[PDB]
Amino acid sequence: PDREGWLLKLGGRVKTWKRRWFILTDNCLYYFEYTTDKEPRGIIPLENLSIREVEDPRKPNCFELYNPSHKGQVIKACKTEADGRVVEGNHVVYRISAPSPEEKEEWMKSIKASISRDPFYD
Ligand SMILES: O=P(O)(O)O[C@@H]1[C@@H](OP(=O)(O)O)[C@H](OP(=O)(O)O)[C@H](O)[C@H](OP(=O)(O)O)[C@H]1OP(=O)(O)O
Repeated sequence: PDREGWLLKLGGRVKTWKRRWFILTDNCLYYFEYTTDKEPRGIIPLENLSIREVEDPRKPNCFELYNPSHKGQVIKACKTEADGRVVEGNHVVYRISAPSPEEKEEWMKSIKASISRDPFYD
């Protein structure tokens, strides 16, 4: 309460990938820069979002997080700036890459189960 591990994340404004430790708990995805950090770098509520496999030109074992009900809106999420101050995220989509084909399978299964497990999923 359900899965943890390293994954790569593509930046919002522009590109550049970053390695972050992710924690799937309470239908939310928390991420940190280092496993020893005391406070979250960000929080992404999973409710009302979907996940799809994608083919990135360079990074293998990828998938994306997006909002199927509001094309064009920024995904509601929290993140901390360099100075530590909290602000809203600016992602319309989140692209992620896993460490191995098996782990990608594991993460997509866990995320889908988490989302569908919600009483409001329908
Ligand atoms: O542009 P943003 O939408 O603010 O995304 C930002 C990125 O900004 P850019 O893509 O414009 O370079 C950051 O890149 P950098 O470390 O080079 O500043 C980083 O990639 C950060 O990642 P980090 O918060 O894990 O450090 C993202 O924040 P997110 O958490 O929202 O992805």
